[PDB]
Order: sequence, then structure tokens, then C-alpha cells
Amino acid sequence: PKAGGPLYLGRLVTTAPVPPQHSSVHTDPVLLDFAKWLDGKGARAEAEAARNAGSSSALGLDLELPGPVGERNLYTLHARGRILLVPATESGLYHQLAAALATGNSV
Amino acid sequence: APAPFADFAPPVRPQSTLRRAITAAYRRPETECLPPLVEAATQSKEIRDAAASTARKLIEALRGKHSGVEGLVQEYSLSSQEGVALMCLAEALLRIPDTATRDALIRDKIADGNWKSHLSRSLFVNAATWGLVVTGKLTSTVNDRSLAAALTRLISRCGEPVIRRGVDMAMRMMGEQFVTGETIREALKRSKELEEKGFSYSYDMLGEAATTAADAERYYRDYESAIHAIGKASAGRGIYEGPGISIKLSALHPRYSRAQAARVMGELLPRVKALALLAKNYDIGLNIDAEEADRLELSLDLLEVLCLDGDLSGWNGMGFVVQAYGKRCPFVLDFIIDLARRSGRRIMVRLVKGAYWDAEIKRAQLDGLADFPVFTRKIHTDVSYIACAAKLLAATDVVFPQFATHNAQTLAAIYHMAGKDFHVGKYEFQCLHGMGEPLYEEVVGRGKLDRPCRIYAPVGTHETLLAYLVRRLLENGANSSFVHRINDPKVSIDELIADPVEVVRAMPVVGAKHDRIALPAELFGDARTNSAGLDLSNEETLASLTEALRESAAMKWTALPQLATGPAAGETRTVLNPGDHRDVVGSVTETSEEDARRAVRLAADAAPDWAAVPPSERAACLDRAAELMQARMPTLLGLIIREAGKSALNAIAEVREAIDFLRYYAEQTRRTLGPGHGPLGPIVCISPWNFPLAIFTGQIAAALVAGNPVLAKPAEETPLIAAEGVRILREAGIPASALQLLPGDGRVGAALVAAAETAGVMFTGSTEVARLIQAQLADRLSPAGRPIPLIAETGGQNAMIVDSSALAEQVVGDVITSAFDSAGQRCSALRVLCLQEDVADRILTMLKGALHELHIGRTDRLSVDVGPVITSEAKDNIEKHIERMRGLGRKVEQIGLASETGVGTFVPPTIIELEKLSDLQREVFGPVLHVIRYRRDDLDRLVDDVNATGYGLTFGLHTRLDETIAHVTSRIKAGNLYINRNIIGAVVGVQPFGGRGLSGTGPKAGGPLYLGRLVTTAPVPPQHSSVHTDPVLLDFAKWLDGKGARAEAEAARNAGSSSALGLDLELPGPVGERNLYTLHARGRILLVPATESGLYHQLAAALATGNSVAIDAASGLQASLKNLPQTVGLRVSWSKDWAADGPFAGALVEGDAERIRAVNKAIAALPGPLLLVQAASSGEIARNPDAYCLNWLVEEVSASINTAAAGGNASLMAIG
Amino acid sequence: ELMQARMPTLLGLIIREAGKSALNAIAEVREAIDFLRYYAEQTRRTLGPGHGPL
Ligand SMILES: Cc1cc2nc3c(=O)[nH]c(=O)nc-3n(C[C@H](O)[C@H](O)[C@H](O)COP(=O)(O)OP(=O)(O)OC[C@H]3O[C@@H](n4cnc5c(N)ncnc54)[C@H](O)[C@@H]3O)c2cc1C
Ligand SMILES: NC(=O)c1ccc[n+]([C@@H]2O[C@H](COP(=O)([O-])OP(=O)(O)OC[C@H]3O[C@@H](n4cnc5c(N)ncnc54)[C@H](O)[C@@H]3O)[C@@H](O)[C@H]2O)c1
Ligand SMILES: [Mg+2]
Repeated sequence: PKAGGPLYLGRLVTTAPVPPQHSSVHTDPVLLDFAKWLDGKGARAEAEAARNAGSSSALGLDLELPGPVGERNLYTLHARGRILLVPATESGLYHQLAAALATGNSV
Repeated sequence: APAPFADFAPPVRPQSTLRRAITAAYRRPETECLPPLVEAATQSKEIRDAAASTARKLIEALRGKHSGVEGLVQEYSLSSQEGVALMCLAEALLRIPDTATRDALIRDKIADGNWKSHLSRSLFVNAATWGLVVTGKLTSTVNDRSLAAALTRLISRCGEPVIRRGVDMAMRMMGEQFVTGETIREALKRSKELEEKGFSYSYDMLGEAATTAADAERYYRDYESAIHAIGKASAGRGIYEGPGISIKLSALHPRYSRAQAARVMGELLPRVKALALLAKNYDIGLNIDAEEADRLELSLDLLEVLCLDGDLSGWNGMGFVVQAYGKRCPFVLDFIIDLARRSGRRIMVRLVKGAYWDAEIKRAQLDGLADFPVFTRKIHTDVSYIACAAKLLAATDVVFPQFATHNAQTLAAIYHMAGKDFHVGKYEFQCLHGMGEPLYEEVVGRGKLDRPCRIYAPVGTHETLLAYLVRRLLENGANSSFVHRINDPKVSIDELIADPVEVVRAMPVVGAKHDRIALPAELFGDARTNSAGLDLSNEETLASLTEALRESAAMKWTALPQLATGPAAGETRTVLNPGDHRDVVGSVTETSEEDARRAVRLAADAAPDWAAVPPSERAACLDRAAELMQARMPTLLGLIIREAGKSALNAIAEVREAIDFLRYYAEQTRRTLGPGHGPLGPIVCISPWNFPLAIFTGQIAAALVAGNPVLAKPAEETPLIAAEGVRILREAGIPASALQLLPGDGRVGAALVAAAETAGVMFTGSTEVARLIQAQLADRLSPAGRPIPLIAETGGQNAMIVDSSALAEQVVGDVITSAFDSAGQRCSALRVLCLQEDVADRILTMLKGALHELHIGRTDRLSVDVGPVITSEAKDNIEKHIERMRGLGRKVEQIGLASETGVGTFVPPTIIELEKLSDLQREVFGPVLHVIRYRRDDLDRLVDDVNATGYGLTFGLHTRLDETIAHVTSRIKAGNLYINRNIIGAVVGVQPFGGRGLSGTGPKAGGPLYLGRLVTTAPVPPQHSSVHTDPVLLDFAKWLDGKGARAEAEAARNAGSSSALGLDLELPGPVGERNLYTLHARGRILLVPATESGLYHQLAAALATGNSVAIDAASGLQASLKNLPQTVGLRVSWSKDWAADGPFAGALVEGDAERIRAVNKAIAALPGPLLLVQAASSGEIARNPDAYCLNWLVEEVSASINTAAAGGNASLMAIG
Repeated sequence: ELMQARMPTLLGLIIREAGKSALNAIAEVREAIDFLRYYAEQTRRTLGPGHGPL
């Protein structure tokens, strides 16, 4: 994560905290479709994990940070891109997909 | 048969001179109200100096002893969101009744981490209220994802100790500060301490706005039980030293309104009398709280009867609030003082400023009324208060003044005005529990000012107090509020002791309106004049309207085929009132199909002369017609009421909308139309019966002002109001050759559509009829060989989604209005209410109770809520649907209809509980609400189900949660969205109206793309641009360049810039609402190319506007799209069977004239929605970069958000 | 606080050791100060007993 930004310290502990202002009201639509698919096939725990990832993902965060006058300093969270998934089990793959899709990524 | 309007709105009693002086002041200009108040409030310099000294002394004491939430935030270093989230958690933990159970959950589960796992209802439902507590700011909706993050963060950082402190803080605030006690017995026990010091109490059981008979009965028995407890405790102390009760009339009847005055006097009055008799027996005060401005005068009729009722004689405890922020206040006081004299009852008069200011501003703006019923500058209310106190202090022998205020300046002014002679019973002050005591502990007692104060003491549970805590907090928490200012270190004591009387007196214009609050007529500023409504709570208006309505029923209304040559002969029949077929409204002569064809030829002949009238002068005709409709509104109301089954309220809205269409299209014309925007030619305007003036006028006005002569074919059910609208337009200067009225049925419409000179068709009506028109036009091409433009605005299957965070009373009101107003005969009407499972039973019970309070009948009575259905065939079709549902086992709730309905065609408001949304097939255009339930996790599936009908007109969402708003509004596909309000809004230029799919082709009526469809070359609408470029368009342009298609790549880049996809505007409108207008992709566009270059141009146009495409595989052009970037490939499909691959949202066609005609026929044959097709020849694509117009490849979406839904208006908190 | 008070001395070292101009040496010391204070505040906003170190 970026130095001098709010995700940095969370990389240096074994369980990351929720950084200040780190949330988003947006839910990735592909995540939503994935959760419905999981519930369709009865993968209830996985569908729940998918919905939880969709909500807790901060994808779409778009903040203006305090700074000097005459400047607008913006901070936004976007998808990483394409995530390599190396699952071992079906449930593991569903959980990996949930995490990656909820954050806007392809896999 | 009762004479029309003979019983429209008779007053409860003849209006006395004193009552008429009240009504006369209802909306009096503010500059007229203030001077007499300044005079009445003037005091001697010696008194003003002494008052300022007393005020300063009180304020110095207040600031010298001046934290619970603040201390908690400080101790744990909480952010604002953390503080709010903590209080929401504490509130939720306090819903756990057993204390040991709650503490165990905290210590073992909540503190350990997963608070979400242990706590169907968002923790943050009431976060707007806690936000006001923590931050002093009101945010209408809740950022529940921010709060969830903050709660996780604070618990993981601070653990059980912060939770414990939050729970204890919330417990104290909700149990001891916002209420005196949870029950009347608890409140009475806690009142002894301050009573011993000289305070008294008035208990507020917190009941308000009954929605059902059962609610009203519950509030009644709560008041009755409280009176017993208060009276037992009073123990003979009497009405001044002893405690009393305060009641709200709206709690005691579900239809407490002037429209239902007869029910109020018959049903509410005896209940108040029964409570008053009990208060009399215990000799306690019983105060009637003051509510909205439109209830003031009605409440006076109850006060009058009660004070004259001999059964209540001997008791002086009847009390009544008057609101000094209201322009009628001094005249109301004159009335009350006189009533006290006549009755011999020493009425207890509580003078307040007023609690509903924001809402009164919004309501007057929404209703288009002449002015506000309240002041708009806070200092005006202060002067009003002091002037009214002077009136009350001169009448202490006949009334008992009660000065309710937390403002030390106000208090000091009155303390000195009242003088040195005092005894208990002369007057008192009043304050709110848990707010006013710091001030009044400097007032009560021989060691202070030795004046008594009565504490208004809310009593109730956490659920009851949270319901309207937002309104109560804004009373003393807005930037203009004294209590806010006393806590602001930037506000000096000198500023707080400023004398409002002398400040107002020295102003350059005494009593000027607030600069930042628009009068309703001025909502749109320089753009146009807002239409004006009528105040159906104003007795002068009701009396004048009664006469105008009666006079309208004596007119010989006719509708004739008004050809350019003059009225034509034809088959004549009467037009009967749908609510009573014995009431003949007028006569219509219908147009022969031969005369319809002749009218089109005359329109074609006259087209050049009308096109030559400059756009500014055409717009001037529209503006003159608007003025004429505004002046004629009362007569137009009467016709609409009797011809179309509309109530007066709905007829007012109908005429206002027509006025607004005229003025909006006139202004849009002045902004856009020039010599190069040539008219299409004769336009056939076919309109529905259900908005028989507004939509009729809108289509015709748009076509005319765009320079086209019009053939106006009104619905066969409602020709009379259409004929009158044509008469008005002709009077306004539209030549007879430019506007021909052709009454008759669908045959006349079809004959007009089929006429060779018809250059465009504007249709509003059913989807099935639009499909027939679509088929007719697929045979036809313009003389230039292009499709005849069709605007087809059609039916809806409109849903409202309600989650467990919504306020049930608000939901039910918006549902009753949206589903059953006009007997559901609005295209926007709510058809499917979707209730989250956890709240569905409670809301359904409330909804059914509210349903049974509706009055169904002939609409020439103000008391009628729901009128008839338009015809017996409409009735038969609706009832066939109801019986089919009933036959399937579905639960069906129906109002019982009065016997008087037998003379008309009525269907009772009906609620049908469905299992699945798939249970509905087509639009049922009547008073039939369907109810489905959903589990929260299935919300996304539910939105899919709503979209799956194929309709897309109106949609509502009731929720407080930003995550749910973002999710639902991003996934729903409808043209008009409404958040936390009803779904029937179509305010021209504010909610541009029109849907997608089976609901419309667009462009939206009342929006900025409309006129451009009615000319051959569309202008650039005002504000119509976007800085955003579709990224797939960009990828396609690079691909074109890589293929060597340099000219097409340039055209693609130009399309990317020219596209207005991504436009996102806020439209000016009333306070307390945000009205948004955005341009989105339409969806999947069918491309029917002929050449490779044509395909590239079609794809550029479609991609630049955000769409995907299905390309006709029969074009053989597959090899032209080899090696597309994956981003573009995702948007591109090839279709061999167009009917299998839809629904499409539009089409682009390339070919010669006969190819276009053949394709147009094939497109019309596709199932489902009508497609907005644009066609061009290959040569046209080469010559004209705008061969395909990007205006018609985006979809307009309007969203109206009620930002006052949390209980107040944040932006108006800064307007004083 | 110590780096802020000692900035003039730190500047001299940075100027001579790393080839920085005075303005850029000031920016260097300011950035170190800001990192210190920023991570201190971010810690005060977030870290609790369950956020164990690596
Ligand atoms: C015991 C008690 C009982 C009450 N009962 C009722 C009741 O039954 N019905 C009712 O409506 N109110 C009632 N009120 C009053 C209302 O609830 C507020 O408390 C009161 O209006 C605030 O006035 P204040 O003098 O305490 O404060 P102030 O800060 O002096 O005045 C604030 C008031 O100014 C007014 N105001 C604010 N901005 C503007 C503006 N831009 N233009 C014009 N006016 C403005 C509003 O009335 C606002 O509440 C009661 C108040 C008390 C203390
Ligand atoms: N989308 C909107 O803005 C909007 C607004 C109001 C009403 N509507 C819809 O209108 C419908 C109710 O109005 P209605 O009952 O008058 O509709 P309708 O379809 O019955 O009639 C509409 C008009 O079309 C005419 N007509 C009928 N058959 C025709 C034909 N074969 N060819 C040409 N014209 C023909 C009628 O005479 C009438 O003037 C509802 O479905 C409602 O949802 C839509
Ligand atoms: Mg019809």
C-alpha cells in the first residue's frame, strides 16, 4: 500500500484494522451476480461471504483529503486489475472469487 | 341526483368577522405583517435596557454553568462517525430487555469483534438522529457502510469499555433526557424534584399523526390513561400549580384535515370532549398542541365547540397553542380571547414560535401557493412572538398566557413587559424537558425572577421518542436557534441580547422576505414562472372555488371537429360524469375518418405559414396560453372533476402541469430553436384520457412551438377538456390551421397516423395501442425516405421497494397516494409494493387500516379521496383481474363502496398480496395495489424481478441506508426514480417524465430532449454535454485506426466527444428535495448495417453512448469486425434471429429507402418494446456526421430524492 | 518534535551528504516529520489489541 496513506500500517500487523474513512457505499455488480449464483446452487456460507465482501469492500471510495488552499487532493480506491487465484478447494475458490470480485477485479 | 358541487366544501360553521380576519392573513405578504407587530412589540427605552440587562444576566448564568456525548467522544478519541455508530450500537443493545443478557452479549460477543454477526434491521436505522446528537448536523440518509467501518474500528480499538460507556450514555439520554420517563408513572415520579422548586409539568405522550383507526384508538386510550395518572398525582393542586397533559389532534383521528372536516367534527370532537371531561373531573390542564399550518383553522372549530359545551363548564384547564411564526397568530389570538370572553373559560394559551418551519416552506413551494403561512426570517418570528405576548398580557383576566421559549432575550422582554405585579395564575413560562431547565432554574423561585415555568415533558419508549426526535432537536439545534447560539463561542452575549423589535424596525424594508427563500412562483427564477395552485385549506378559496365550480357545471361544454376550415359535422353524443352517469357534462361531435384525412391535408397546406412564425413568437403563444389557463383554472377544475373522475387536488395538479408544459416548452424553445431546426410537418398528437388536459396540452404545445401544425386527437373519454385546451391555445394566438381538434375514438387516431402527410406522431397511451401505431408507421416513409418519428409514452408496472429502515407511516402515506390517487389511473401509479419480510406484516396492517379511511365517491365533494374509473369497460377489466387473483387464492383487501357509487363506475381501492412478481402479466390501470415480500439478501434478485417485467416507468425506494440506495438505483432500469417519497411526481422540468422498455421510446416529456425530436435537425439542448468519453468507444477508435479506417476512427472520436452520456445535473426545484437528471446508455442497440463504413459509423454512435449492440448477421459484414479488442467484443454480438436476441433499446439502420422500409417492418414485428429506430442511407452517413443522432441513443433518468424525509431540512437549518 | 527543532542541523547534513539544495533538504526533513506524525495519528485512530505485530 501507499506510504503516507491510510492502508500502510495495516500491512505491518497480522490483522489489518479498518482505516479511517475506509468504506464505500458501492457494491460491485459482478459480485452481486456471483452471490445470487452461489445461493442458486445452495452454497449458503459462500453466498454470505460474498455479500459480506461486497459490503466491506472499499472499492469506489472517493475522498478529498485536507490540504492547502488552491489545490484539490483526491484519494480513490479502484480495482487492482486481474488477480491470480490459486485455489485448492471449491469453497476456497468461491471465497477467493468473492474477495476479488467485490473489489472490482477480474481473475 | 345531487346538483354538481352543491356540497363541495361547506365550512363547519359560518365564518365570523374574527374567523375571517384569520383566514385573510393566511399568506399575507411579510412586509404587510411586520409593521403592526413592531408597533405592538415596542417598549420603553427603560424597559428595553432592563430587558437587555436581565437577558445578559440569564445568558451569563447559562454560559457559566455549561457534554455527555462530547465527553465520551473525547475520552475515546472518537471520530464523528464513530460516535454516531457507537450510539446506534448502544440503541440496539438497549432493545435487548434483560440486562444480564445484554451485558453477556457485550462482554462475550460484541467486544470480541463480530458485532454484525450478533446484531433483519440495520444497526444504523436511526443514525440520522444520532448524527444530530453527535455532530449537530442533519444528514437525511445514513452512510451505513461508513458507520459499519467506524463501529468495527472503534470496537477493535477500544473494546468493551467504550461499548459500556455508549450503552450507559444512550440509556440515560433515551430514558431521562429526551423523555421525562418511559411511562407516565415514571415521569410523574421524576417530576417531584422540580415541582418542589416551583416548576409545573405538562406531559406529552408523544402520539402524533394516526394512520389508522386503531392508531387513533391507541393514542386515545394512552391519553385517557395518562389523564388518570396525572389527575391522581395532581391531587387537587389545580390547573396552575398542578400538572396537565398536552394532546395532538392528529393523534386522535387518521383523517384530521380540512378535507375531512365533517368526520373531524363528528368523530374527533367527541373524543377530545371525553378526554376534556376527564381532565375537568381531576381539574388538570388539557392543552391542544399546534401542528401544521393547514390544521390551524380546523382546530379552532374544535376549540370553539369545546369552549361552548356546557358539559365542560366550571373548568379552566382547556389550553391551546398558537404559533408566532405564523402570519395569522395575532388574529388567532384575537379570536381566542374573544372566545374566552364569550364562553367565560379562561383559556390557557401557549404561545410558541413553531415547530414545522422547514416543512411549511417546502409544502407552500410544492403547492405553488401565493406565499408562505409562516415568516421566512427568524427575527420576524421573534417580533411576532413579542407582539403577541403584548396582546396576551393585556388579556390576563380572560386568558392564561403561557410563554414557551428557550430564548433568554424573548424571556427577558416578556418578563419586563409583564411588570412587577404577579401572582400564580396570571401567566407562566414554559420550556421543554431536558433542554429548558438550565435557563429556567435562573427564573423560577424567589431567589431568581420568581416566575413559574411549566415543563413540557415527553413520555414514551425508545421507539416512540425516536420517531420525531429530529424535528424536536432542530427546534433548538439549528444555526438560528438560541440554544445552538448560546453554545457557540463565536456568538457574543451582545449578539444574543440584541432586541429583534428594534432591529426589524431599523431595517431598510420592514418585513422583507428572506433573500435565500424563493416564493413558490419563483422556484425557477428567470427561466419561467411556476404555475400557481390553490389552497384547499383556505376558506376564502373554498368559497370562491365552490361558486366557480358550480358555474362550470352550468356551462354547455362541447367538443367538435375543429378543422382549419371551421367546425365540422359528425356523430354527436353526450359525455357523462364517470362518477354518476346522470350528470351530463357536455356533448362531443366525433370526427369522420374522411374529415380526419382532410384535416391532415389542411395541416400540410398550412405547414409553411406556421413554420414561418418565428420560434420566439410561437413560444409567446404558449406563454399566453399558460396565462389563460392559470386565470381559468377554477373553471377548468370543474370540467376535469366531472369529465375525468378527478378530485379537486388532482384537477389542480392537472391544470398546473398543463401550464408548466406550456411555459417549459416556450422557454426551451427560446433557448434552442433557430432557422436550421426545421419542423417535421404535420404532427398527430394522440393523448390518453387519464391526464386529459396536461398530457394533451404538453404534446400539442411541444409540436406547435417546434413549428409543426398539429392534429390533436384526444381520448374518446375526455374530449371536453381537450376542446377547451384547444380553445385556449387558439385564443392565445395559435392559428386554426396550425391546431385542429379531432375528437373521436381510436379509428380517428389511426386514420390520422395513416395519412400520407403525417410527418410525426406523438402518442401517450397504452403499450398495446402504441404497438398498433408502430405497425401502421412501419409501412410509411417520409418524402425523404426516412421513418416517421414516433414518440410513444406507454404503460408502467411500477414498483416501490421498502426496507426495514423505512418509516412505516411515511411509507403508508406514499403508498396510499401512489397506488390509489385518481383510482390508480395514473401511468406512474404504484402497482407492486415490495416489503422487506421483517416489516411486511406491520406495514401491511397499517396500509390496510389507512385504506379503510378513504372516501370513494363522485368527486365534486372535497371529502372524496378516490373517484371513479373512467368507463364500465375499464371497471370490467379491473374487476376481471381482481377476481382472477382472488380465484388463485391471493388475499384481497377491498374498501366497501357506498350505495351512491351505483350510479357511476367505481372500483374500490384494492390490495392484493402476491407470491411472486411473475404473478402479474400486464398493467392493470386501476386502484389495485399488489404486495410482495422479500428477504433482505434477495434484494438484488427482487430488483431483477422488477426489471424483468419489461416496463420501466416509475420506481420508488423507501430506505434510510445509502448502501441500499446506491445498490437499488444502480440496478433498477426505470425512467423516473423516487427516493423516500411517492412515485407520482412528474413536475415539468424538475422530474422530466418518461420511461423505457415497454414504458416508452422517449425522449421524456417535460425534459430538454423533447423538442429536438419534433424538428428535422435536433438543436443542442441547454446544459446538454458531457466531459466523459466512453472507454469502449475509445478502444474502438484505436482499433479502427489500427485497421487503417482513419476517417471512421476520427468519426468515432467525434462521437465520443459529442455524446452526452454521463451528463449528471441537479434541476432547480423545491427545498427539501434533490431532483437529478442523468443520461445513461439505452442498452442493446440493434444495428442493421449495409456497408462496412456504415457499420463502423453505427458502432461508433452506439458505443459512444454507452450501449452494447446486436449486429444483423444477414448483413454479411462479420469480416469487417475481426480482432476486436476484448472490451469492444464484450459489447458486440451478432444476431441472426432478431426476435430471439432482444429486447433492444433502439436501432440504427443503413440502407436505401426500400431497405429502410423493410427493416422498419421487421423491427416493428419484434416482440416487446417499441424501438426508437434511426435510419440513414450510405450516402447520408458519408455526408452527415450526425446522420445518426446521439440524442436518441442515450436514456434519460430522473431521480427525485426527498431530503426532508429524516424529519427536517439540513440546508434550511442555515436559513434564518 | 526533535527533528523539527533540529531541522537546521539536519539540513546541513543532508545538503552535504546527499547533494540536496537547502529547499529540498527542508522538504526532506519536513516529510520525515510528517511521516512520524501521520503514522502516530493513524495508529491512534486504528490499532488495538487484536492488531498484533508481524
Ligand atoms: C413547552 C413548549 C411547547 C411547545 N409546543 C409547540 C406546539 O404544540 N406546536 C409547535 O408548532 N411548536 C411548539 N413549541 C415550539 C417549538 O417546538 C420550538 O421549541 C420553538 O419554536 C423554538 O422557539 P424558541 O423561542 O425556544 O427558540 P428560538 O431559537 O428563539 O427560536 C427558534 C424558532 O424560530 C423559528 N424560526 C427559525 N428560523 C426561522 C425563519 N428563517 N423564519 C421564520 N421563523 C424561523 C422557528 O419557529 C424556530 O423553532 C413548543 C415549545 C415549548 C418550549
Ligand atoms: N408514459 C406516460 O407518460 C403515460 C401517461 C399517461 C398515461 N399512459 C398510459 O396511457 C394508458 C391510459 O390511457 P388511455 O386509456 O386513454 O389509453 P389508450 O391506449 O386506450 O388510448 C390512448 C389514445 O390512443 C387512441 N387510440 C386507441 N386506439 C388507437 C389506434 N388503433 N390507433 C391510433 N390511436 C388509437 C385513443 O383514442 C386515445 O386517444 C395507460 O396504459 C397509461 O399507463 C402513459
Ligand atoms: Mg382505450
